[PDB]
Amino acid sequence: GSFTMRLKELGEFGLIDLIKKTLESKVIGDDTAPVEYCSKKLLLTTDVLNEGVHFLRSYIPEAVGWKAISVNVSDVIANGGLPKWALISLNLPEDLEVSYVERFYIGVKRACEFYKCEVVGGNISKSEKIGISVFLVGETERFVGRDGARLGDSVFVSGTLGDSRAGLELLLMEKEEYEPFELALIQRHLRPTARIDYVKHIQKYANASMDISDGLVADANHLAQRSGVKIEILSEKLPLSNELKMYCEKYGKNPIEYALFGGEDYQLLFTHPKERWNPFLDMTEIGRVEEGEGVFVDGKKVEP
Amino acid sequence: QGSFTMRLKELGEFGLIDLIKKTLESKVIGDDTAPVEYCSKKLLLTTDVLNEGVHFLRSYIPEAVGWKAISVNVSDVIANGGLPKWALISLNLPEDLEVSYVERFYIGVKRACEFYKCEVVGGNISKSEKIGISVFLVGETERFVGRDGARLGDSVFVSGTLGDSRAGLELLLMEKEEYEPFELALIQRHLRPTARIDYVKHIQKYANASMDISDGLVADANHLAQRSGVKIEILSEKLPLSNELKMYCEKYGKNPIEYALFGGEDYQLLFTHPKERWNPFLDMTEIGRVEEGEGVFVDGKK
Ligand SMILES: Nc1ncnc2c1ncn2[C@@H]1O[C@H](COP(=O)(O)OP(=O)(O)OP(=O)(O)O)[C@@H](O)[C@H]1O
Ligand SMILES: Nc1ncnc2c1ncn2[C@@H]1O[C@H](COP(=O)(O)OP(=O)(O)OP(=O)(O)O)[C@@H](O)[C@H]1O
Ligand SMILES: [Mg+2]
Ligand SMILES: [Mg+2]
Ligand SMILES: [Mg+2]
Ligand SMILES: [Mg+2]
Ligand SMILES: [Mg+2]
Ligand SMILES: [Mg+2]
Ligand SMILES: [Mg+2]
Ligand SMILES: [Mg+2]
Repeated sequence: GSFTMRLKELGEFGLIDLIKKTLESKVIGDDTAPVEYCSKKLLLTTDVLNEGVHFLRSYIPEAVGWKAISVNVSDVIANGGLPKWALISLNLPEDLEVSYVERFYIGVKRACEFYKCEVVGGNISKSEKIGISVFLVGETERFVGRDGARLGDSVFVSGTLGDSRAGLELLLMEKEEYEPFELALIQRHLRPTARIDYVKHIQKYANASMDISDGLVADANHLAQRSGVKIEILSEKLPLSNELKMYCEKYGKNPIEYALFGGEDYQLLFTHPKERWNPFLDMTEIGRVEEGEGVFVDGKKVEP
Repeated sequence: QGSFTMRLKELGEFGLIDLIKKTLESKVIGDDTAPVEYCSKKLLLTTDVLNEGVHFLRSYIPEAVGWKAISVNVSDVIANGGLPKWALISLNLPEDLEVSYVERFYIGVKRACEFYKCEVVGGNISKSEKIGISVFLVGETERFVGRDGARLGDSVFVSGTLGDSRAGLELLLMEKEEYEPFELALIQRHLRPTARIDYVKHIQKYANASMDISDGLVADANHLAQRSGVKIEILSEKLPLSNELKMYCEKYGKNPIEYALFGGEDYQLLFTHPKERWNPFLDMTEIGRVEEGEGVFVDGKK
């Protein structure tokens, strides 16, 4: 060999840190990048779906299109904004079926119609495997990032956590037949829906907000860090779906571990005083913001 | 049973784009950028990609690839009459890659951004076999200029010179240990293209049709011709040639004319308007005219 520092040694976030320093950037750090424009703040963000990593060519295309758009809107919603325009960059092999690309865009069209945004352009490049890069532009009257959490705030999450991971694992079992609750979980993993119904709430009362893409514990660490505060979470407060409970029962798994470390749930994690709570939304208080460092669960500390 | 279903290779890049447009029932898709009405002005959205093994090699100076990544997207915005504001960079990276490669890439990206007065405000990092670079750029303009506004009688122009980038790449592929100064100037135009940000005002105020030359003059003229519903006629003898290019062709026995017509990645502008709107204080050259009909002609033939 020869020896020279490689990316695998720096870590995804150490690399981002370096990119930030080199660029001498100030906006880099949240789910979206807020820019000043016409008294409002436009929100720019991007996410990727790669074959062999986020999906397989065997997955139903329309669902992949839906997910592509959903995942980006999720970031925009999390920062208190509404999706407006999007571009889709595609890396495609010449052997892929035309109908695959067409069905994918039908799903894209469906999601855009649902979140009320629109794909206005994109790109095409030939490659080995399929690569999907989505760029989304949203807008808000008030940008809500990850460093505004206040001491005393309560910690909330939307819907249930852990579903996506169980669904993924079920997909991996490649079973010949799944029970209904299994199909529900699988569906939650394959076709997530961005919590666009929280936009007004987030844009109005949240001090800090972000979507949960990598898992509660891991994403809360990012939040606690930018806010320069501590966060106490209580296991028995974590919202668990019935299907998740049914899955853990059947496969001898612990529901709590899935709620804490399961990823790609695309729910929200935000903080504010308990009084701002809106019971019309399926939000659940799961912790609080104290002074200090790190993320704690039932008194014990844990990290990524 | 077997498969008799159409695959991409057979449909082609543009045939695929047409399907996507039809499927999305889109009206904006079609130009170098996507103009969207916002706050009384027009925001321009565009994206381009640079993949390892296709557009560049891991052995190319990283900072140059970083400069080019921003430049080709800014060139698109420039072609439709706008100025770059913000950009996102989505990176597909091999975990085995040297961290310095990534840092150097962003150094060139940084330089490009300070030069074109735009800013990279975010992006993405993903694991992959080969390096994949996808940049999203957002510009603004007080007047969008697509590829359909070409009027009859209009004169056809181009900026700078043509065919340099192709000589540059051919030189690069020779993997020589050393190059002559004129050869380096050529390699330079291929590796570090400079977007014609100096033509913004002109394009925004007096162009009927506009776009940048990315795939080559003839190839890109066609997109302009059919998109406007006219036929563009060009005179090869009026094509702008550089000394270094003519220099390269003589030394290697090449036809500099073919390079100006089919050479790609020059990133110069191709626009139309009446001869009268010509600004002598810019390096534009008249290469032909917009006449009624269809298709592209050069010295009579097509
Ligand atoms: N996957 C896609 N989805 C939606 N629109 C697309 C997609 N791919 C390309 N387009 C649109 O097709 C049109 C032409 O794209 P293309 O990349 O060829 O233009 P360009 O960027 O001008 O080309 P070059 O990069 O050679 O200049 C543009 O409007 C582009 O946004
Ligand atoms: N290649 C890059 N260049 C510049 N900034 C980047 C790049 N990649 C990521 N960033 C920025 O680093 C910060 C974190 O990126 P990251 O992908 O973690 O966003 P995210 O919201 O966590 O997405 P996800 O929900 O999928 O985890 C963001 O501000 C992002 O824009
Ligand atoms: Mg996120
Ligand atoms: Mg991301
Ligand atoms: Mg995300
Ligand atoms: Mg992530
Ligand atoms: Mg172009
Ligand atoms: Mg392109
Ligand atoms: Mg382009
Ligand atoms: Mg092209």
